Amino acid sequence: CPVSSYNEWDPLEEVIVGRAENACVPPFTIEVKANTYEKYWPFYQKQGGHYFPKDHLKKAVAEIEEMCNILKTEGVTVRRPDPIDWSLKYKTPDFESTGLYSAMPRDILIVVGNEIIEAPMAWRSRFFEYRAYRSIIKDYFHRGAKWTTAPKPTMADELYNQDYPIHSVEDRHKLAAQGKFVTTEFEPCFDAADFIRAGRDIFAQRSQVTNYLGIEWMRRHLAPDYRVHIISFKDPNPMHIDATFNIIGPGIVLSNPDRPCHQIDLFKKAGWTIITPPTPIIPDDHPLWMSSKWLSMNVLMLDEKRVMVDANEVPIQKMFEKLGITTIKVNIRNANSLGGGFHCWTCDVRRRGTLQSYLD
Amino acid sequence: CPVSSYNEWDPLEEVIVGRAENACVPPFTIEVKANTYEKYWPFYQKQGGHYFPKDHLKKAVAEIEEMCNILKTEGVTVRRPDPIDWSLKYKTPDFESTGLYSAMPRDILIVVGNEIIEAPMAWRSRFFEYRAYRSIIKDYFHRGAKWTTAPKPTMADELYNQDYPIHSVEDRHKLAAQGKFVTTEFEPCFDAADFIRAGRDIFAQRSQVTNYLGIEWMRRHLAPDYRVHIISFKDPNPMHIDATFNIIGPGIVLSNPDRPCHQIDLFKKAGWTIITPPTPIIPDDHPLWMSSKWLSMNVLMLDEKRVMVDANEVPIQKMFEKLGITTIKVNIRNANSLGGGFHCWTCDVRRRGTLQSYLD
Repeated sequence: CPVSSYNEWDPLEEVIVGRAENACVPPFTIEVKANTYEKYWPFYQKQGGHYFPKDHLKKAVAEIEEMCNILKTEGVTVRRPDPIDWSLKYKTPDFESTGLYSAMPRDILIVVGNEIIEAPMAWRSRFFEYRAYRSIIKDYFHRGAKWTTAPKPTMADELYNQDYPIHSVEDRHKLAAQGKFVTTEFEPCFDAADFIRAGRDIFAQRSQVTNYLGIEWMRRHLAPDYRVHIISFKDPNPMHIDATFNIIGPGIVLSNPDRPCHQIDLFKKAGWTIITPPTPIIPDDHPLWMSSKWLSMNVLMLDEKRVMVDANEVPIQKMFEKLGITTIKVNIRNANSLGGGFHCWTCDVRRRGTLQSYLD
Repeated sequence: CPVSSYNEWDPLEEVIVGRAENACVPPFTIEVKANTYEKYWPFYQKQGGHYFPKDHLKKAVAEIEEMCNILKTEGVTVRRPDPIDWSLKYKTPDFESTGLYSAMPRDILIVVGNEIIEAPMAWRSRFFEYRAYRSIIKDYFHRGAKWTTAPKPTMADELYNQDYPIHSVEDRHKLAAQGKFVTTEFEPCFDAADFIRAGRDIFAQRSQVTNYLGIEWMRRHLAPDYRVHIISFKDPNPMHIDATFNIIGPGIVLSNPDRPCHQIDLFKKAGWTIITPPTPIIPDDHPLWMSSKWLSMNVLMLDEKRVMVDANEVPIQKMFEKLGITTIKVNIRNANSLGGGFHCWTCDVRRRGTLQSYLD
């Protein structure tokens, strides 16, 4: 029973850590643009289809290797996806594209109990990302784990709001206020990272890459044992929930001050402790091609009292320390450029614990 | 400027490919025994001084001729050593012996920049192996290349640990752990194949045929432009590094799973990608008189994306293919019996590129 994980904090025993190797800049299509900050559009326009800067990838490789050494030191078993050249151009009957990477296992795999679920994805450049994780998954399957792949979308034009006001306008907030994004409800689609676990309750966010159809597929697939709840925040470009509402312990959650939750009262009434982290200190000159500066709260809990946090983010380190949480500082400043922190770069396969309810 | 090569992967333009003709079984002396698997001792004991099985040499000749046709097809200029009868018994003031062959140019010649260096060797049966390559080297010399022959050893008894526990014992590992092998530090000796190039950094291994004196001679001879680093692996019978740690691209290396590198962290910290190839599928009944089954990772790179790999080794072919490397499959199953794969059977004379650093 290699696979077994019901939440984000029980004692970690096995984890999959991503890879920065052969990462490619995704072609600049509507869904990519909806996620990209104005500042990087020229980069995407010129670099699409080519590898991310190799000198930059080399630094990320080193940072992640070190992170892996630390995990092993802390007694965690680490598995890595297979090395693949993401520059290969593939073609389905609906579209043609080059790949992205297998850096973020949290984007594609989620473990609920004894079951590993491969998310469908919503980006064309991520259609074949599952290929990097098959060796690992088959091994767990041969050893008893349940294996599920949610319905792979066609990703035909009908899935995208080709006329979304990505070009800056901010009324993204308005459509966003209406649950209206760059992805339509044409077919189910989602990234596993828009879901965050808390035992019997899983919380999901309708985002640029996760639609209501996708969430309903999860809700219907996991019921009656798990309840999937939809929550929202003040955020014009949502893509993943772990840098917005990261649950770090039974009844304790980190809420991004810039992205308040519309349903925060549900948690307050539940007696949950809402902690608002201090702002990131990451320099504005450091390239964050795929995310915001908020990767600092994208922490990974080795257990209730041990957190893997960024070596450079001192303010948030102090915060955990005043709460009695031992900080394991690792530097992943360059790996951050690919779009993720510790929670995104990993997928907890096994945590020592049982299924419980923390919402009462 | 016919000669010019700084690493193992830049676009190949000229290469020397060995010959299987008149190859002779070396006399069974201490240094030969230290390299021979128990399974072949009777062969060496009875065949020493005579030609390797002629019906077997004929198959190797054919395989190598084909390999040469492919190289020419791929636009590589191929040179071959001169045909020599290796059965001639020679006598120096220190010893008497019959020769071996000129099948492995990688064993005796290494190109660093515009300079071709003839290694000294450490086996008595290989004392006069350079004679087969003189016509080629003088031509390059007349055309501007630098030519260097490292100090030829006396190969007197003092160079060999006459009481080495070759007779099986495995504590070879222990002496090996102490950098202690069948060759003493009596005088400089080495095979060029214990060195593998990566621009400004060359890595060497102290092995059964390459001592610290030999490595220091290289380090001192190439400084300050090149840095020669010594690395070690878990290996009781080392002889050459290219089937243990074969560097295939800038920052990418194939590490033999059976022979882990003690200094792997130096490379991990450098952001290098360490790939571990799958096991060879070569039958245990096929005679490998001079090596292990690991000849499968002894690949030759025509360039960063083109590799010449064994036609029979499908698993490793698949591996390169998933990495986006075009596989040029050639069958050299019989040539393998003489002791080498593609990297051993060749010596890259000219690769299109410049001197660079890949270790940062």
